[PDB]
Amino acid sequence: DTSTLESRVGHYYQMEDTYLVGREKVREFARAVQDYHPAHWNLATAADLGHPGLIAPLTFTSAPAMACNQRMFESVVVGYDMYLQTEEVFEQHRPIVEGDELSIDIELTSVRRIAGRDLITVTNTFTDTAGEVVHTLHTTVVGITAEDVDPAIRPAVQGVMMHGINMLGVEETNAPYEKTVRPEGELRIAQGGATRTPTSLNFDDLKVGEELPVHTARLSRGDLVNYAGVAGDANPLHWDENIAKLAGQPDVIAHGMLTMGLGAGFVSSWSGDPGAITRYAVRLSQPAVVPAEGTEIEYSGRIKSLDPETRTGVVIVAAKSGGRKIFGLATATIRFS
Amino acid sequence: DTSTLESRVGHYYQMEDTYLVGREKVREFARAVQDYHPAHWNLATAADLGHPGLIAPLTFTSAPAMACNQRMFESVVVGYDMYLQTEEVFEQHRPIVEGDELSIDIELTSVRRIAGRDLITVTNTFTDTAGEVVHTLHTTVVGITAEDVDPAIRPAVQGVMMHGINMLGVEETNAPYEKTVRPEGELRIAQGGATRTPTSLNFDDLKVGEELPVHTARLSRGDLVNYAGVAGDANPLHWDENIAKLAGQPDVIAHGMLTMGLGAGFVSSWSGDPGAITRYAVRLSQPAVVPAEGTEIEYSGRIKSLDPETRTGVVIVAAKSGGRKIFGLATATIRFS
Repeated sequence: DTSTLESRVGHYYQMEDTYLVGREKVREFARAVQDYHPAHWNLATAADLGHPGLIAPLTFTSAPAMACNQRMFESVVVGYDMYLQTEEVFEQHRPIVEGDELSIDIELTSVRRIAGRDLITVTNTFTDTAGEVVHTLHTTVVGITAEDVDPAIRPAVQGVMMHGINMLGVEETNAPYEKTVRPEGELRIAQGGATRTPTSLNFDDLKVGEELPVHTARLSRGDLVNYAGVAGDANPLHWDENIAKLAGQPDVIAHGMLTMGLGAGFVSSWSGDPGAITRYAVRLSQPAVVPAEGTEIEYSGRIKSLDPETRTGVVIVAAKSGGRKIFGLATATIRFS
Repeated sequence: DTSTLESRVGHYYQMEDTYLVGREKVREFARAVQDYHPAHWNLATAADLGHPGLIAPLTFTSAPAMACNQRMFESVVVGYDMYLQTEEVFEQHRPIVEGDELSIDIELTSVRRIAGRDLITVTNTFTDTAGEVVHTLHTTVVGITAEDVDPAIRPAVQGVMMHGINMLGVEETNAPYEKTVRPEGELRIAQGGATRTPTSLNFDDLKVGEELPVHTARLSRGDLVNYAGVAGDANPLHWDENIAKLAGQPDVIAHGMLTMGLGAGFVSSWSGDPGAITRYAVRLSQPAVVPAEGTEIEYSGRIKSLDPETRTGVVIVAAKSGGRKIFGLATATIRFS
């Protein structure tokens, strides 16, 4: 019997179709998170920096993962129709490049009951054509109940939800539920991120406690609408003020993933090499409210630790907006040159 | 002297960067226009249908063209900050396929003063790696003046406009104005669309006057938001109800290009072969209003003419929504089997 969410921990499935990383999509995603690092844009500079093509922004993986995760949240995670992102971890085992063809899987890797609530973590891995895991994504959400929101939210949402169907794996996606687990393991993690020469700041120029310069990002309703289409996030909390209020927010709120992407761009603008960020972990705090006049998010940070053996460091990243703390604890692990 | 819009007719520029057509973007665009023809989705079926990969939906070209056309409408077309799409023509000289790498140019091909108004036509051509024009796009807009709209629209628009910058050709895009024309011609038009074997309906099964079955498309605010990001259209008339009203509309309105894309999918669902539509010409009428509860657009059509020599026909396409006529005269020229 697998009637309970708790009993379904370990549920695993693979997408039948690969995901081909395209050059123009890399640029489009970079644009959507206001990331202008040349490695995401310019072929000649990407080559100068040792890449075989443009590399993806760190949080790019959120877009194909959300598509893959539809069955998990619709059919597998029973008990909830609505979710709130609380935490994300991005592991960049090697930089993803234009022309990568990735096999994506989905695993319900934990369900934890905390303060009457369920914290639900879904893990995706991205495997390349050499059969190596190039990226691991951990998404944690809390389950939201009917009692958390105005009942009027459901007809409102039905009224605005997009209609476009993802025809890929649409049969397997909508099949009846039955439990499946990950086959017996030994996955091979890509080592390229650890062995490549970083194009980041020189390790020896750094000190523990060094502050990153403060960066102000501007965020508008149009940024959110653009991100919704580019990243394939259909949730109207990010563009319908009425529905956002029915959900108990004071106005439209930014995608959690978007504020994380702006944070990754903040880190790579400072460090110099998007490919050198091997881990990025963000706990969210308060949502970033985006009114019709627009808002700002201020990113800041400092070096928490340095390791001279591996010439790596950990940076704490902070984000604040409209009088609110947007990030809780957030860190980036970075390889330096 | 080129101070006047009229004197600038013939203005021409090329994008420095090619545009690489990606497999997943083809799928994403198809999804955005609710087009589920297998040639846009399934690799094995696309092969069965004689294609070397997925082919693009007919109106796919609108997305890269809009990016290219930024300089034309911002810096070249002087006198107007705001435009209304009135007419489009798509010429599919051969079907665009995943992996195509296209060189795009931009030409101000006519400015016509009609009833105190300027009808402004901008033509794009898409040239492949064999130096052949595979697609020609003609976009006609009418110039909209400050007096056509509530003055409050400008601060409102400023408040919501997206920030993400297209770094490609950003220097040439923002350079001072100076007139340039198309070099001395002889362009080579791709003949593949004319010589390939169509996978459409058999010509001999058709009759002049035959009605296409009526199709109801559903359109929601979320469809429009998704299209805005997927197609890179930053205009808030398609997702901000306040700004739409300041623009004199009764509510949010659908992208003209989106209603045209739904029309192309309607035609190819009937004809059987998206690649067989060699020309698609649409004059718009009234905008499709999209309220918070959603709406419908009804597509209909009939065979206008048949040519047994080339085994082609012309179909008239009609579209109506919320009590309004959405299309004026609209036709598709189709090769039959």
